[PDB]
Amino acid sequence: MKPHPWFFGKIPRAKAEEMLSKQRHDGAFLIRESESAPGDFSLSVKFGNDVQHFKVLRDGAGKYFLWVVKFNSLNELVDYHRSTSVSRNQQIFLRDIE
Amino acid sequence: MKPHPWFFGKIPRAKAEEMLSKQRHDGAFLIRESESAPGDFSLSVKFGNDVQHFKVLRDGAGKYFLWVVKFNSLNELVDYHRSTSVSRNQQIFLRDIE
Repeated sequence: MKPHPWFFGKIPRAKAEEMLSKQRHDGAFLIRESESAPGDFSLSVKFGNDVQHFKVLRDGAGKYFLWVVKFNSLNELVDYHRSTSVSRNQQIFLRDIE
Repeated sequence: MKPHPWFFGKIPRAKAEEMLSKQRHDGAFLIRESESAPGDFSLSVKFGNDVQHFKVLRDGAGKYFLWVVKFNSLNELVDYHRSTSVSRNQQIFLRDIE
């Protein structure tokens, strides 16, 4: 086993952008510990001529995530699931009843 | 504007399975109001020779969803995002730094 090459601990975002800006492949990244938000992590990623940052969010149960899809209405949930599976284990897409 | 053909209100799940089992296309579905969980909705969908049911969950903010992806560790979040975009607005996939 080897340590992960992407964990840089507490480093300034500017320092993260400086290093990642030098990487050649889009997607080159690192995880750093936020200086502004105690106990939080942020993901810094090279993409094109920029280095984007994504806060790592946590939920009540303590799980991590960058972004999830939630709906403001049943109508929107339904329409979204006509092209994204309603199931995590199988590919099932909604189609109107006849 | 026309009413949605998929909202059946409070009907027994068995009744939902009976009707959807007769549909010809996988994905034929309906939304019904759960008799067991007051105020909740469930999605019933035909798929193959079965009719599956998915509870419509709600979060603190009141938004709806069937399922979302959360991680038990940063390690898992990172690895998942090597093949699913870290961004909701662009396709950015993680690749190890050099």
